[PDB]
Amino acid sequence: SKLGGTPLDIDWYTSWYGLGMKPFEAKVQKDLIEPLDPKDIEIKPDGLIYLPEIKYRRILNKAFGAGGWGLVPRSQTIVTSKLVTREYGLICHGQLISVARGEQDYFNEAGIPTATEGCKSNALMRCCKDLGVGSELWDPVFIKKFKVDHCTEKFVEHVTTKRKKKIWLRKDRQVEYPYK
Amino acid sequence: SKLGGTPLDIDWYTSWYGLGMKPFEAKVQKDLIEPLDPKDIEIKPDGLIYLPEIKYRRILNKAFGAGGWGLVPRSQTIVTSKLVTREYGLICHGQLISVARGEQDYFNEAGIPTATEGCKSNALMRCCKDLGVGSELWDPVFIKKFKVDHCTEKFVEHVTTKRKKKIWLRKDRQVEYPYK
Amino acid sequence: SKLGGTPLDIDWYTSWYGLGMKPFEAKVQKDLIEPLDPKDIEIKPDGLIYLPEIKYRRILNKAFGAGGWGLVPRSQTIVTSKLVTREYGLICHGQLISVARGEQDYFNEAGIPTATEGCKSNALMRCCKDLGVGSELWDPVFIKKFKVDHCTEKFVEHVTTKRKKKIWLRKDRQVEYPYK
Amino acid sequence: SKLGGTPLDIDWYTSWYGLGMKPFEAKVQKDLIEPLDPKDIEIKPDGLIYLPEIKYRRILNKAFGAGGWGLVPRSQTIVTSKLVTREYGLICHGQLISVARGEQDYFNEAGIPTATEGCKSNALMRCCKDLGVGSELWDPVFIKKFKVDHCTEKFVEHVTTKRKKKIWLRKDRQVEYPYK
Amino acid sequence: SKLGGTPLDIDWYTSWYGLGMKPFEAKVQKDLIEPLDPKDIEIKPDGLIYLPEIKYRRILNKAFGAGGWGLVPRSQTIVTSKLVTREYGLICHGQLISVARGEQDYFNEAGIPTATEGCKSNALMRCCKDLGVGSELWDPVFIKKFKVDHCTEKFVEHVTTKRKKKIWLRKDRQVEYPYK
Amino acid sequence: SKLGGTPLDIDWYTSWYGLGMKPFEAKVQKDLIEPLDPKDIEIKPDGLIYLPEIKYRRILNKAFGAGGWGLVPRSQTIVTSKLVTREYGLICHGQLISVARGEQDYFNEAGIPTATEGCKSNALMRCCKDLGVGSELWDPVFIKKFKVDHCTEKFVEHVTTKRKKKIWLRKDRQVEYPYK
Repeated sequence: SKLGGTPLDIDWYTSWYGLGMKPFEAKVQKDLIEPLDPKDIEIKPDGLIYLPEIKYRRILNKAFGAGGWGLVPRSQTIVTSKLVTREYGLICHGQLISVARGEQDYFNEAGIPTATEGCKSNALMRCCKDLGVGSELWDPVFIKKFKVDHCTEKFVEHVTTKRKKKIWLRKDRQVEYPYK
Repeated sequence: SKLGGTPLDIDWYTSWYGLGMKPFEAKVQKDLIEPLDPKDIEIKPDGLIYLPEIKYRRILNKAFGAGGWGLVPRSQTIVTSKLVTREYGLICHGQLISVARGEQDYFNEAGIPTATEGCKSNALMRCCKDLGVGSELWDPVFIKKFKVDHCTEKFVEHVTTKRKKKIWLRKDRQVEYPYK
Repeated sequence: SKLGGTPLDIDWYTSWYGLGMKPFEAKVQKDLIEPLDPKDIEIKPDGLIYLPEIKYRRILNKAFGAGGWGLVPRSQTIVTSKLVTREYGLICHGQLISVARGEQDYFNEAGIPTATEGCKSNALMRCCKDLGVGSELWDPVFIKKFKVDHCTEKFVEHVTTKRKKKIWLRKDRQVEYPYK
Repeated sequence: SKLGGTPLDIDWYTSWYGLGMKPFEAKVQKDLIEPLDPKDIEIKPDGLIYLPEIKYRRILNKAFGAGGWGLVPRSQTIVTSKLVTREYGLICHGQLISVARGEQDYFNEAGIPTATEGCKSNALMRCCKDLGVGSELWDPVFIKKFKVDHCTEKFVEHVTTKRKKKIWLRKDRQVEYPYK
Repeated sequence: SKLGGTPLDIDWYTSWYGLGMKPFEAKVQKDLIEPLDPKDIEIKPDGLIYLPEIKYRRILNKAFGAGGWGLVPRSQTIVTSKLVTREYGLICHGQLISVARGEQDYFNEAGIPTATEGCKSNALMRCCKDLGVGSELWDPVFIKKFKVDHCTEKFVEHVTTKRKKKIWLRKDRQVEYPYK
Repeated sequence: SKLGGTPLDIDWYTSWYGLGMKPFEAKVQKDLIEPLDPKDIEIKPDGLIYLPEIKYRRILNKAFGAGGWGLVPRSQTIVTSKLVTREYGLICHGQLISVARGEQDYFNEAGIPTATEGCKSNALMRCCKDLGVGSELWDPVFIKKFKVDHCTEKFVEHVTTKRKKKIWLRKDRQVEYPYK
């Protein structure tokens, strides 16, 4: 109760069946460790590289196939005063892999469900860390080299309050909202 | 209770049966990842591309067939003061795929049921994200290229209050209500 | 309770049996996706095309047969101060397909039951959206082309208060009540 | 209750099945004791060398394979006023290896879930100590030699409060936040 | 309750299965009694020689193999006002060897979990005393000879309070925190 | 309750299986009665000769082998106000030999677990008395002769309170804490 909020065949809500039971067969493993395409990697303005959730979903569809994987809630959705959090589990081929808790920051009381799926996506991607999907994203050497050959530091002009700020962006990507 | 509102064989309301149990057979998977037709993609005035719900329904009918798929409510309909939200699950071939929560903004107290189906549609489309339906819609590179070869920025005249505003539209699509 | 109103073998009221269990056989699917006849499509004066409920009923009778389909109430009839709403489910071949909520606007306290069947019809048609019945009705490209080759904008004279108004109508259809 | 906080097939939550039952076959053992790459070893500013969690995950994926290993919670997440702690167990090939408790320091009330996965990572790495993953990291002779041939002591200028401080860094690595 | 604190296939928590049932085969016994490397032996400042826990873990991995051994809790973690204690059991090849209680002194209320693994390590090493791992460490003749040919008594200057103190250290090892 | 304290396949906690059932085979018996090395025998300052517990453990490992013997608790740990006591049983080759109660004097409330293993060691050695391990230690003629050819009485100066005391020590062993 440290976080200030209130809830908004196999019982997958609480079951731990198949957790690290047996490894997948060869082509699955080959598709999981497939190197990321550097062209598809995005970077937040604050300077953290990431991968869109649709890329994670496409990788999962290419590896396990549609219907061969899914997400299950594991705990009630706790809505903090400034974020929405929930704990999710990833199931592939009737087998539990990992359970991780996601986050999504919301600034408007109306946009809380818009966050409740954002958090879900975050949970998904973080669970995918167990499978090694986008491992290069968390490699510090990969981050440094990708940050020096594909990302540039540009001094942008914030238009909402007419204040200057220096932010990170891709070489081929322009500046978007809320910035210039 | 953070959101301010009040409720308006297999027990699919709460069951998790088949969630990521087995993948679908080959032609189903081939139809799910079929590339989108660029002619059918629409764009909201605010600058977000999307796909009509009827296209999602047609894709589902082409993939699983009529009667082979459906939506089930998973939680009571919570009606916020400015939107209607509900949590829905997608079931195909007696198998649960995903459960996601939708939104629909309503501006009139009478048009609340008109929202309760809008939210349903939204839930459907968001659940379809697990199957990869319209994955290109969430690809930032696809969004940029489609936004530069098929969408144009036009300075329109709002007629309700006689104020100028610059909005996004398709090249072959005119301006509709509430705008010019 | 956001809406202001008060209630006016298989327990189909609450059961979810057969929801997306198995698809229908070939001729059923062929009849469901049969293209609409453009001659039968009507348009409301406000500019929204639709299909009479009798056409939906005829399509259902041609596809599943008489007695092979029906509607079941799913919730108590809530009567708002300006509309009547109820939630209905569609059952074909002992199988649940979809559950959707309909609307019917009423302007007279006596004509409330006249609305309670209108809403039912609306619910039916909206549920039929899952089967793909009248999918072309929700296709924006179909709406534009049908609105330019079969519908005309005419400046009509309202006779109740002697005021001018410009409304939409079919080329072969005259003006009806409450208009000229 | 000494720590000041409150909770935020095989029942792996409490089961001890397979704990030290049988050893793994030859190639697994060969991959577990594979020497660390000195280029991948990082060092905290305070002077403690460590290995990123993604490296541990990659080693586990190379040894047991994706889906052949996972983590299970063993106790409720206790959130101290300045850190988040939880007890985790490592399961490989349906066999329990070790159960260890992790830590993650948090300085913002919003960033508590950001800690709840950090602690998970820490738990993972500490459990990996049983398998011998990164054993050289805890070898004092390895620490001394790696600290003298690959790490340098540099006098950096803290920019938040304009105070001088001498910290540890890699030869090829620059200074990051919160420092210069 | 003399200590002032409060709790923070085979049921290995309480089972005594295999306790001294049969001896191990020849190569295991040969690896257990393998003489210690004098270069790897460390000495605390107070004058007590010891072996890092990673060395014990490496010896166990070389003898029984990864997954062939593990630790199980045997009693609830009792946290004294100045130390953390817990009782642990060592299991190798599905066989119980010994159960011993460890210690870890903690000086900060936050660093209690940092102690709960220290105690675990201590328990491990003390249990290893049954197998004869590091027997020479407890041999008084070995302690005297190693203390005279490899350890030196040096008069160091404590920097926290500027007080002199004479402490023990290795010939090739410098002085660390909290001392000079 | 005369002592003032409070508790801090085969159920070996209470079972008496194998107690004096059959003798061991020849080489075991030969190794058990092997004469002690006079160089390894130590003497307490008060004038009682003894053998370090590591020597007993080494003898047991040489006789029965690692994993062929162990200790089991037989009663709850009773902690007297000035000592820690517990009753332990020795099991070799799946056979119970003896059950004896040990002691360990403690002078600090924190060092109680440090005593709980000391007592265990004491119990072990006392149980070993049944096997004849270190029988010469309890032989009065052996004690007299070893006390006259290998031990000397020296007048030492206690440094804590600056008081004189005459204590026993080995010829080759110096004076340790708390004495000079």
